[PDB]
Amino acid sequence: DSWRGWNIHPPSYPNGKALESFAKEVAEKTEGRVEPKVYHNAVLGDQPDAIEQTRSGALDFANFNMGPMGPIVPAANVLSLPFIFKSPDDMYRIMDGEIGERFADALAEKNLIVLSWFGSGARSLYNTDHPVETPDDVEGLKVRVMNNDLYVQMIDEMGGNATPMAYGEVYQSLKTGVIDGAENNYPSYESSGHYEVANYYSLTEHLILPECLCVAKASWEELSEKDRQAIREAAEDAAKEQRALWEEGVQASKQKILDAGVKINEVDDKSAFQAKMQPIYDQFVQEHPELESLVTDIQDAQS
Ligand SMILES: O=C(O)[C@H]1O[C@@H](O)[C@H](O)[C@@H](O)[C@@H]1O
Ligand SMILES: [Cl-]
Ligand SMILES: [Cl-]
Repeated sequence: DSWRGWNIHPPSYPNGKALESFAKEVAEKTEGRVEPKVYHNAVLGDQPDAIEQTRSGALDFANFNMGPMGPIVPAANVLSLPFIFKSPDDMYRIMDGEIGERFADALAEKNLIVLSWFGSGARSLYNTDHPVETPDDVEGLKVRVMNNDLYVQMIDEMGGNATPMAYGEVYQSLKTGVIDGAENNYPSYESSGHYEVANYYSLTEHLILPECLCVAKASWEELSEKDRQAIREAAEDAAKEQRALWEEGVQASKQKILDAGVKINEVDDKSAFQAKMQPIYDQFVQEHPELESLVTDIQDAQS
């Protein structure tokens, strides 16, 4: 069983190393019956297209951010509500409990089998013009977002205007002035080179998104129980590794961007940004009353 897998990041990124460890452990633990290979840098497609190829069984496994999953799996959109998690540690705690299984079940209905959860820190605004200290500083900024309408609503409510765009296109768009900014965690802001062209990083920390390590349902269904169990074990090992590497990477990436002269600032009052997101939550629970208890259960877990 040859398996092809997808990663958007470079091979040396925390997620990349963890997926290479996964591939190696799978081959060993299945005695060569399943032999995964990871293709990095999104060479097999942009994230929405890779999601579709994995759902249809054309790709066997992947590491997907739950952000672009929202338009495909309704429950996953809960994770894209701005500020729904107070910190990465709260996200890990919640996703590692019974609530995380609700999201795995929802993905399975759309042909994706979640084996473990990777972290992706906290996404913050960066731009080419000035520090963002209050929401009014976002006025006039054209900010790239991922492919989920909630992010357009998010930027618009903060005061700016948004444009959905593939991750691979962002560097050149910033360089040429087509966009003024984008938003991401420390390791992506650094790895991608965006920090070289957008020198202001303002810690809005507005999205804390899980990422899955998942397998195509069609590929999963070809396996014996023994090999399913082996691959589960390999994925749990890979997630523990990824999370440890992740924190080391946040530290290393911050040092690199500081050394390069990036201007990092805290926002005056994060609660001022959070208050402006209220209409997004209102509209969401009105549209999706069947998801309301998922939203309130996550909120209640962080009182
Ligand atoms: O902004 C993006 O598109 C990227 O953001 C990173 O944080 C996620 O790890 C990666 O999956 C996304 O493709
Ligand atoms: Cl981060
Ligand atoms: Cl993409």
